Amino acid sequence: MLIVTQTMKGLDIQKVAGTWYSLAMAASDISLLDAQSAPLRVYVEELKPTPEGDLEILLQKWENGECAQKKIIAEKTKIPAVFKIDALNENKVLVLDTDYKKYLLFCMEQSLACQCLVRTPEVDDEALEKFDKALKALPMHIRLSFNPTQLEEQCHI
Amino acid sequence: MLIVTQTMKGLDIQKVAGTWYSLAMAASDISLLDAQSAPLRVYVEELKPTPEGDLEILLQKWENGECAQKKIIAEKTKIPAVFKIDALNENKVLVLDTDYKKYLLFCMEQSLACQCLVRTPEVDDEALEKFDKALKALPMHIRLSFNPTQLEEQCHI
Ligand SMILES: CCCCCCCCCCCCCC(=O)O
Ligand SMILES: CCCCCCCCCCCCCC(=O)O
Repeated sequence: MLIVTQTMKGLDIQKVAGTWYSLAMAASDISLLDAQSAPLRVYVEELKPTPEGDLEILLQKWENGECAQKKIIAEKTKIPAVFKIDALNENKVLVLDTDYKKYLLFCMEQSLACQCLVRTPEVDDEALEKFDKALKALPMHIRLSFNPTQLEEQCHI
Repeated sequence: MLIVTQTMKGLDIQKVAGTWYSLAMAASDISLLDAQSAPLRVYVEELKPTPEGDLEILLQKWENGECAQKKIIAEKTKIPAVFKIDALNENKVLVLDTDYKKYLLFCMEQSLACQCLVRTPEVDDEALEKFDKALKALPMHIRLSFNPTQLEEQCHI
């Protein structure tokens, strides 16, 4: 009834600063990655760590039948690869793996939704392959993979 | 720029008669398996071949913000594992593989959506494994896998 996955030790949050694109997503419940109504079908556009180690997130979200940019803050906690968001719901963010150059893997809160981010709007097989491997104990009932044209669009088409 | 997949030769359509559940789905475009607005996010409930070899399909579909049962007819063609549907759009149906007992794999029409059907609302690893294998040249940007509770519900939750 249990399941485990590698995570980040030695995460220098300051190094994740910049522009990013959500290249893949997966969740354990199909509804979470719902195009209209699911608050985890979000497209990360920029990450902004603060001097003390909080994290400003710029993301897009379908809302009022349109793609919309939210500015969101995520507070640090005692674990540097885990953060928190008290918006409509209470949301924990967990970074699993990153080389800071190419890919960043993270998950969000019994139903998890995970993303593979990249710094350029191209597919990268390494990133995906590490996404697939990092997830493969988690049973993911939905998986989404975007193409390079979608990476540069309003909520990925 | 090209891609190919095994299909059915020797398909006795009469043997696919009965109750079925859509256990998995995949498509090459993410939007096709859209919960609200995508006419391929359909849940097959019963197949009814006619004496001559047409195919009556009972499926569910989200519509007017609610799960709804459609009765749909699919005409045979010169290829017995390929059928046609002229509804709102023009839709070709292609059966890839079936043992008639356990699993039935089919695809529907540059964007394809494919399903793995089963006769009982349980997961079957064989069926999924043959689904995964039958698809794995097709590049599928979305993949959905349902659990046994969803198999017996209104549009799978
Ligand atoms: C390390 C990258 C982390 C990016 C996390 C952003 C995901 C949070 C978006 C959803 C939170 C708000 C949900 C809500 O209150 O409606
Ligand atoms: C062998 C099993 C085949 C089941 C095929 C049923 C899928 C067709 C449903 C979508 C067709 C209607 C689309 C539309 O006109 O809006």
